[PDB]
Amino acid sequence: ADEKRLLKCILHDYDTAIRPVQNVSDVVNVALEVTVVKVIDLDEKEHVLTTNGWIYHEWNDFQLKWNPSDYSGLKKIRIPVDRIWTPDIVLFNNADESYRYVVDKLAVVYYTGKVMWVPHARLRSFCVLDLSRFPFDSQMCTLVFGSWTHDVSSVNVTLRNQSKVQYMIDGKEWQVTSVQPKRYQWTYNSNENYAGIITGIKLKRTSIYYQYVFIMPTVLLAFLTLLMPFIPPLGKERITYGIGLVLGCTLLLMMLSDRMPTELGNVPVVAAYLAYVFVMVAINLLFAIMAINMSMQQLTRVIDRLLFGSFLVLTVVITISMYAHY
Amino acid sequence: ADEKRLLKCILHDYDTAIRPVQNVSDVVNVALEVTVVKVIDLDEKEHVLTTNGWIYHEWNDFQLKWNPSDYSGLKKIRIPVDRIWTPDIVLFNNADESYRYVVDKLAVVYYTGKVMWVPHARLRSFCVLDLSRFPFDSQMCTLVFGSWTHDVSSVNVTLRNQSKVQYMIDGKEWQVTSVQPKRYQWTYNSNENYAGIITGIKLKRTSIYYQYVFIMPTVLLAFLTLLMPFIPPLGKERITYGIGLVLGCTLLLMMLSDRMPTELGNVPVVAAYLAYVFVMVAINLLFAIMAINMSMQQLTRVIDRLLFGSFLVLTVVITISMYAHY
Amino acid sequence: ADEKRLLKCILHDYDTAIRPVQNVSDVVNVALEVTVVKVIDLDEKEHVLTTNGWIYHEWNDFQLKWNPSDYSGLKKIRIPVDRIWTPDIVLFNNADESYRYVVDKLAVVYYTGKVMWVPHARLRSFCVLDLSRFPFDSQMCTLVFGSWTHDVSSVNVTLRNQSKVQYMIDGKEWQVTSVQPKRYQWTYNSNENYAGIITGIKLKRTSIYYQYVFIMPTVLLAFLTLLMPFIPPLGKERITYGIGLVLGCTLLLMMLSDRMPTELGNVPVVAAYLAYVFVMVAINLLFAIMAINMSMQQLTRVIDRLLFGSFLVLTVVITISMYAHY
Amino acid sequence: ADEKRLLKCILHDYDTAIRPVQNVSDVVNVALEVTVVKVIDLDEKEHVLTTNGWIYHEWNDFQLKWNPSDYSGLKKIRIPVDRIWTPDIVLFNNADESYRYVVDKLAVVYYTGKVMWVPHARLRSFCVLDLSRFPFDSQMCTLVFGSWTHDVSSVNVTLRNQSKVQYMIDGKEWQVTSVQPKRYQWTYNSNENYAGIITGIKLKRTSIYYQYVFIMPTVLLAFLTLLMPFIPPLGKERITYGIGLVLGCTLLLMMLSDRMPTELGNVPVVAAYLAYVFVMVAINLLFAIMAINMSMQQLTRVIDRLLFGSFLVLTVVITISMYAHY
Amino acid sequence: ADEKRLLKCILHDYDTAIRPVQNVSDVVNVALEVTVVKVIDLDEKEHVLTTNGWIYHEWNDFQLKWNPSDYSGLKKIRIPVDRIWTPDIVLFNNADESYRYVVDKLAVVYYTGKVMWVPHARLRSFCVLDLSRFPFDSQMCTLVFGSWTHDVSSVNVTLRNQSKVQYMIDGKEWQVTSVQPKRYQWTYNSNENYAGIITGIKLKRTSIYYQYVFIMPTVLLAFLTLLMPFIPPLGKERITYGIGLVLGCTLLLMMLSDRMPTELGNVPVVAAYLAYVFVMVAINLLFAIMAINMSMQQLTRVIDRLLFGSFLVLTVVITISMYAHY
Ligand SMILES: *[C@@H]1O[C@H](CO)[C@@H](O)[C@H](O)[C@H]1NC(C)=O
Ligand SMILES: *[C@@H]1O[C@H](CO)[C@@H](O)[C@H](O)[C@H]1NC(C)=O
Ligand SMILES: *[C@@H]1O[C@H](CO)[C@@H](O)[C@H](O)[C@H]1NC(C)=O
Ligand SMILES: *[C@@H]1O[C@H](CO)[C@@H](O)[C@H](O)[C@H]1NC(C)=O
Repeated sequence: ADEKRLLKCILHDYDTAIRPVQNVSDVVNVALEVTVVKVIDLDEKEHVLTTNGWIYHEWNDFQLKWNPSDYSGLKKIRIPVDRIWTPDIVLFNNADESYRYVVDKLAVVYYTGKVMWVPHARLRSFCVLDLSRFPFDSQMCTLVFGSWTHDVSSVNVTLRNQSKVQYMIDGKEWQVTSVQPKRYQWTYNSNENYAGIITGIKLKRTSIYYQYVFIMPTVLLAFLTLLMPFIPPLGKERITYGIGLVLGCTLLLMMLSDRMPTELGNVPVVAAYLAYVFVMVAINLLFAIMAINMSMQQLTRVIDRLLFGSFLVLTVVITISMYAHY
Repeated sequence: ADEKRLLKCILHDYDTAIRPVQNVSDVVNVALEVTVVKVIDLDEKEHVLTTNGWIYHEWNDFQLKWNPSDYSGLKKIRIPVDRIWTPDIVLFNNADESYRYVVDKLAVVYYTGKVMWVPHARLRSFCVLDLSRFPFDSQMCTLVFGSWTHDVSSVNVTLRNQSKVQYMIDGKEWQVTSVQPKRYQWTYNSNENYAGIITGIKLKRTSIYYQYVFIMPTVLLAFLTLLMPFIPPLGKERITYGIGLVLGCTLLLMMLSDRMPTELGNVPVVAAYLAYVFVMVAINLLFAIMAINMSMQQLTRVIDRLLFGSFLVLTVVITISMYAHY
Repeated sequence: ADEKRLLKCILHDYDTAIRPVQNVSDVVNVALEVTVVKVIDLDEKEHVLTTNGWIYHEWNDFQLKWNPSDYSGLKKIRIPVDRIWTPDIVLFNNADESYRYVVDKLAVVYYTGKVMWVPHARLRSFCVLDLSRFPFDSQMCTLVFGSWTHDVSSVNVTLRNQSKVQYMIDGKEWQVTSVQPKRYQWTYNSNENYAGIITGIKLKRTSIYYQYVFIMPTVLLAFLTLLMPFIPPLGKERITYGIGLVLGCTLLLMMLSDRMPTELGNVPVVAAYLAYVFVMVAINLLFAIMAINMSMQQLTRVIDRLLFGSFLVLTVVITISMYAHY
Repeated sequence: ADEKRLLKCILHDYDTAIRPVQNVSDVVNVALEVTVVKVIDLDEKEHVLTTNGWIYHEWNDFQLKWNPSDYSGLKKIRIPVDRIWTPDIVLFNNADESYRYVVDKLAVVYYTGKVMWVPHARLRSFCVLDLSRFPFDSQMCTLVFGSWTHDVSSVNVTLRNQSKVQYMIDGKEWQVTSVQPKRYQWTYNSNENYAGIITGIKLKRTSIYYQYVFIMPTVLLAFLTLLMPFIPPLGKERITYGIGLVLGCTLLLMMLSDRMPTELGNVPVVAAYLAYVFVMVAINLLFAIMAINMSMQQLTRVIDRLLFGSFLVLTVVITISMYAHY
Repeated sequence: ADEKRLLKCILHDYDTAIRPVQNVSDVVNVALEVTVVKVIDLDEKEHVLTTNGWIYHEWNDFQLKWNPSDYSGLKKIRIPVDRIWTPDIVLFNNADESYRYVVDKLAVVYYTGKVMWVPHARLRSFCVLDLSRFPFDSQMCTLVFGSWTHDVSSVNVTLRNQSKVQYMIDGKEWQVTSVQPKRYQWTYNSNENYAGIITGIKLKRTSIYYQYVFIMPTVLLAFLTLLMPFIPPLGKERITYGIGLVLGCTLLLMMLSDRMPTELGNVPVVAAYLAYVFVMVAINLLFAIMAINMSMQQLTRVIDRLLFGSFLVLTVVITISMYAHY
């Protein structure tokens, strides 16, 4: 019954609310180390990013102190979080309604007072997404941790001394690159001062699904539109061909609107290209109608030749411009 | 060993339900200050607005009275909400099934009794939206707080003394402007009266998603329907081209219905425009079928000339009318 | 103080399970008064109706009593439900997995056992919806409450003394009419007798999106189908016109099915009209194929004239028949 | 008070974990009676069935032994579930993460010791659906209950002595037919054995939406495909009309895939019919293209006449075979 | 009354945090065995696998020890886990926000200390999808359990003495094949040592939904696109028929993208085949336009004959190449 007597002696008058400090004026240097292990989802409909990971907490505890020489060693003791003081550091921009936790019900404590508590959670946060380069984009995400209840006058949110956590987690659909965290002084008001720890996650859209399913049909229908003027106006299918392109392009517009989120910043390049081929269809149908109703000598040959050349040059320049980004 | 002494000597017989007032007949002038920090979503499908923010409360505690002179200063103390009396003020029209909380497990207390409890939560509320101006609308939202358990005979929901809280919080899809809150005399019944705190949120749609997705294709194919009747009846393509507009406009109606909500006030201007180009296609198909039936001397020239002119003038007037909004 | 000693004296041995009655054989006249404040949704996919509101609970408490006269009055005391006996009155047809409560952790009680506990909740209930008149329907909804643990031999479940609760809270998408509640003698089994309190809500469909998204396109597409007999079969576009209507009607049925739910009673009028216009496309394509086969003497004039007349007259009679509902 | 004396003297040493048995080797006779009152939904996408119901139990309590003669009657006592022993009966195929209950916080108890502990809940069970006979299907599926925690050495899991459970819960969208429950002696291994209670539900799919949304469009387009071959190849509309059927049938396939679940056993007959008419379109387009190719004397009259005859007879025979189930 | 005596004697000083070991340095050999009873679903959109199953634990307890000979046998005693020390075994890749359990609040223990805790849960794990063979794939995926709180210095996560768990749980939509679990030494860092238990599952997609939904329409439209170039360019329907293919393929791509998940690694063969028939329709529209505008002697017969030969041979070779694997 050794651990039992340790629990009895060290839970003598231990309240779970008192600040674990020796001097009331002094603060406690609380360390933090966030580490994401995998990305689950990135839903741009609400700019929500859900990735699982673990947070590493350190703080020396004044009352937690004992000698292992006469206590048969056993320097590491596992104590549930409910019976021990718990830091209040949370995510500023959590997306979940309640800040839930996973297997965060047990923490290890050392004889000196060092506590290697390692909570794990599936963090859901918000980050700003640059949809202009979509899908060939490099949208950064930011994960920021800090305390809202107490201020710097209580605790000192610092970084780990050892920062050898420069890993690269590449997935089958998204590439995650870690960024060295920094400490910034958040300001809550003029009188009171706060603190925060920011870390960066490079998101690389390595999933071929988006570009392969979207841009390929758009460029194909652009190819079809490029060939419209070769059809003679008398074929009675020129208008039908163009209106078929109209229906197809509306179909791609609808699917893109279903997929590409309502919460939008700058216009996406794929949406701009689709709208550009859409006005392409508008203009070339207009010219086809002009040719056919002018027919009823037919000099439409020069007209649609210079027409075709103009669309050749403009389509090739827009295609190279959009390809230069990738 | 001092803070523990304060907790031992100040929580002697402190219940979690007794009103913290000295005179039983007297009420407490409880303060309130809400502040939204970021907008998450505005789903008009149920008129739900989800924004994260923080609420600020103040009330002097008669029981929690002591002097910092003889207790070695330390006027700032952190006590969990579970061990202290808690105001019951909540939000009237919350959308969540349970009125959840985030990091609302610790509050600060002073020597006088000044308690700056700062809960944070992602509030989901309801407010009426003016869809007549959709998507170029500036639909107000209302965030309102009050007490459902007790009435003015118990507390006094007042505002923060500092009212210069005019901040400019803009997002990537909406821009948010704060309005200074006001206190109103709510009436639960004839005998008893309650208080309410109401604040206004200017939501201005800065997202470019709606316009590019809906209006541009619709307006350009409205232009196409404007220019369609130049096709001769004998070309055997007027019916096909018009029915292609029929299919395309039905697809646009489908996507708008999937997006534009069921809960509707006045008809949206975009929906009205789409229905009007739909009846446009109906009418010009009518006229084209009548003309082709009559053809099978050349009396259709005047008919479709006046047709084209009349639809030019009505299309230009409707376009300027809808553009006058923005 | 005064409140503290009163709570100490009145919560000596008050269990949260003993029936608050003086005579064991006697029952307690528990009164209920439900009041809806706003409607959230009517999801006909599972015939679920979600509306927020508050319930007014009344019962006596012989065990809990005092004399305020010698105790400086103060007859109004707020006590959380966790420390007081609580009726088990629940909704019969709740949709949530757990019958949750909102800000119902405090109840006001007076001196002579007339506690005024007012729980609030967003009730999600089940009620039959009459889709035969959709969208011009008046689907009644029913909210029924009672006790399932104990029977009339324990409690009463009566109504409030005054019934002046005839409020007209109509929304921007639904019109809500309250109906005065009634008490009915529910039976739990043959041996035991129970009670139920039922209130009715008249739901008037005032949403305009439904009709402007469904009836207008179907009615004008039926109109367009009425135009096709004028086109000569030899024009090679009559078949194209008919197949275009076929595709349009298929799309129309598709998003109608996507919107109009699976759980259904009598067939909706819009579905009947859609099936009708499908029957028209079938019949008139049949006759067009017959005419074109005959052409490739010219007696189709009388045939399609009588076809056109019969179709127009029966279409107009069914349209006025369905218009008679609204 | 008297009931307070009962509670004090009957929970003197009552733990909420000890088996309520007198003899250690003896087991306790627990009964079961499950009754469904209203089905919520049947989502075949995950083979989940949400039905609202209640569960009735019987077990004598050795501790709850006393006589009402000396205690002034009072043979009906209300005891909350938290302070009393409860069986661990659980549905084997629940879908909710937690075995949630509704108003399961109170039970009755008598001097004999019988308990009408009757929780109500919305059970989301897993049961197999035979989609081959859609919509003319009679798919039985079952709810099975048991004790996964403890084994037969503790309890008995029997049925009610009175099995007068011949009640039919009729609905406007689904008909529920109850089957008498059964008991099986589950065998894990030589050392451990279990038990299970079975209730069977006949699901009559009385919803009329499914037929009007799926069979009607498919059969009408089958009629059009059957009657198309009269269109002469020289009309230049046969190919367009057939490809219009292609588009329509693809749209039907897409809507069926959206509705008819991914989790599938045998192919649905409606899906088979749609695929068969779609390959019908493919085959007769093949023949039409071959005929128009060989056109440039008209030998196609006999060819497409025998085509029409063969395909009409096969279509009518497959339709009557499909309908012969009823 | 002996069971209560046993509980009183064996729960004297049993805390829920003390490691249940005799020697503090010594660890406890904890054995584990996971077993899936039924798979719910495999959603590749988020790479989530929902499988109903149960976990089997083994560990001795130094404190829990008694002689059944002097206590009238009764070596099997059910105690809830809320009062007994419990290992913190957790899935590494759980998808649920909370690692919830189903009816796992009771465990029977033996006199020797051998514990039969039998938790059941709906495990939501992460699975990697090798969608190269989609849908005819054999995507194995794994479930791994470990101790994230404490390390090997506390307990030893081992396996059972026997591993005769070679069961074949076939479903109507998916075939589940268990794989013998293994033990791998997870490393939290260089200094500390952790452990992990891994199990694998062969997932055979026995569902016939995907093939009938996607491959049959794709293959037959590819066949008819193969056979279409027999249409003469002057028939005025070749362009119309090709654009009909364009529209149909666009709808099919839309529905496939809506169904086939966004989270993708390598391209599925079905999506590749659809894109390749898109390339096919683009190419033959190119050549059809070339033929029609070169018609305005007619040597296009050789051109489209060799065209037809080239596409037939490439299509047959690619189809047999993709079919040979299955
Ligand atoms: C504590 O906060 C101080 C603020 O001056 C900061 O510089 C540092 O990161 C923290 N730790 C120390 C004492 O170095
Ligand atoms: C409550 O606050 C109000 C400010 O609106 C002010 O009249 C006074 O301080 C208090 N009086 C009451 C009890 O209304
Ligand atoms: C409830 O009390 C009322 C008092 O009017 C009485 O009529 C009845 O006995 C009680 N229960 C019923 C059946 O309403
Ligand atoms: C209890 O189960 C036993 C078998 O263990 C069997 O006789 C019967 O089904 C049940 N009835 C009783 C009380 O014997």
